Amino acid sequence: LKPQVYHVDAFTSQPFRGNSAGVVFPADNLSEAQMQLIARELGHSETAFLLHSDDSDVRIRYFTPTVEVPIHATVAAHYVRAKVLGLGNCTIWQTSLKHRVTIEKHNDDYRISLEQGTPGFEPPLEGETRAAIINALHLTEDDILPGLPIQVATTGHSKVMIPLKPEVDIDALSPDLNALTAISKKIGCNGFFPFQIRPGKNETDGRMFSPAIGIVEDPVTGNANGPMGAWLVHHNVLPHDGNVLRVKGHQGRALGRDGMIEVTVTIRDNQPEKVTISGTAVILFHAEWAIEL
Amino acid sequence: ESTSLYKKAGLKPQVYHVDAFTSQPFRGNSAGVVFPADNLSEAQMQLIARELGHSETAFLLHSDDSDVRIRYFTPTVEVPICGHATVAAHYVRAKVLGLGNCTIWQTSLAGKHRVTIEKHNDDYRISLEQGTPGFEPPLEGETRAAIINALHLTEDDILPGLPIQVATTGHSKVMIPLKPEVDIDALSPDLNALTAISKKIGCNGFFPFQIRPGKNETDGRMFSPAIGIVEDPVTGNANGPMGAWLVHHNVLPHDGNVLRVKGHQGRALGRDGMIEVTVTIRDNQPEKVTISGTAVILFHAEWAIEL
Repeated sequence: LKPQVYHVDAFTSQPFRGNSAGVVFPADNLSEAQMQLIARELGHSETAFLLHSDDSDVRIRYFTPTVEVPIHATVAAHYVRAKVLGLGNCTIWQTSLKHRVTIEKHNDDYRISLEQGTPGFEPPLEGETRAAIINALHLTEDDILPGLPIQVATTGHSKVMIPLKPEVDIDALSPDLNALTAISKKIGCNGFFPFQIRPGKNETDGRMFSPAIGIVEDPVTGNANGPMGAWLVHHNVLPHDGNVLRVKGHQGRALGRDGMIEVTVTIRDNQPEKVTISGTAVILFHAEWAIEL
Repeated sequence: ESTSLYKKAGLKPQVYHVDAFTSQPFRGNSAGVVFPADNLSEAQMQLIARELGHSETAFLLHSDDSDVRIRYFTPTVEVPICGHATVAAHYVRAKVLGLGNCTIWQTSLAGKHRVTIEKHNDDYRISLEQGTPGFEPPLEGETRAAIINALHLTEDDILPGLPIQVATTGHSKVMIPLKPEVDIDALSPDLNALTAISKKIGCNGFFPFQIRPGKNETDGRMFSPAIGIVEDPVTGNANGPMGAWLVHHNVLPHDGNVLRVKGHQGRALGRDGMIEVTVTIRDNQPEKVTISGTAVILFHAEWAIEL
């Protein structure tokens, strides 16, 4: 009933791993300035504030330490909400600046599934742009998965797909961040997602670099892994039954912030129609605010 | 007569989120405090400090040769001791243990420090003794001009008859005395030029400040881009030396025994804070520097995970 603050690691079961987020609940009597102040104070890359909706179950506003942003803190918010309310195996609808969410409960723990936006792809990056991206990661053409493009994919917040051979030491990558930033201005995408596929498995390991927006590396990124799953279907990279492809995306190992996202792609005529991402989380602690508001 | 540590603080570690050098939430200088922290391993402390994301988190331990032992960690490494985190730490402990007015001893990697606790109307003020005051020779010539140019000021903005000068009580800072007419909040330094100057002079922090007319009070800003911190909200390590420097240059009036200065810092950052600097004086030179501050606990809780 009183404002509480939750410190949550999203897309993991292990404390101190995953992608940390704040959740403040309930946030009904906070102004935009108060929410911005709290987000700055907690210092997570994102803090979620959960409120009452008159046409849904929940409205959520997300703030970085400096500015409001859109719909990992989503998984955190709904995990917290499920735990506090004692939610069951149900469907929830989110309004925020109408998004379908599913909650599953196994063993007194929760998994949260978010349906993403329409999959889409931009024309492949070829020639000098391709070579510029490869050189910025300090790789060569021989490091790239043969016959496949470097290419922006999206389910609502676009990312550059960079398909690497399994032989590549993805954890040793240390990109030229200024060069990535210069490329971002030419291609209209701020996030770069090198990833590789585990041999014989519908599983991947990736890293998401986004220096153009001040985030050098994001530990676990739903908006990268979702489009990667769509992309794998679109370029027929992983075997599937033509109906559903499930990929377990791993991210964050080099940061000591290992996380996991399950990506489920619905398939029609061998093209990705819909993408859902799912993950769990762990609450490290929660408290009532000891101060007024 | 026991503090009854585990009765009052509990048997399980709690995290406290504290703003130091202020009584206003969301202002001052934030620090994590973990209390009690006994039996947490070093690896766990480093992970918790990374997780909380403050500039420092302090871990309060039982001590065999003092009232309390404190370990300090940034997000990446253990450090010997930290001013604002020391204030946060002792504020938490005083309030949780229900302490009155006392003088106690703490132990850390930096040795044995005396700490004074004052209680007035259920609130607390913490006082810490800093290291030996010293000064390096004033910066003149190219160096003075380049510091001034890097703040986008001119010679006309510097307080007449006073040097730009490195002062220290343990962690040195460049004192840059400004006229009261200077709009300190609008300063936007050329950060690359400051870093280059830091390399040349062997000092990683710059402290432009001004004196409020007719008062023993100052407003300052601490820029330290050479060590990756562009601006620190409230810095005991700048304000303490400032106090000593004011005595050494006989800038403010005093009774020949003590100078008390209320230092203000962090307004431009939206993180206003206040440090009271007490300088003991002998023959018009600074002998001893003490800083004092309060704090506010935003929230606290036991961990939901097993540690």
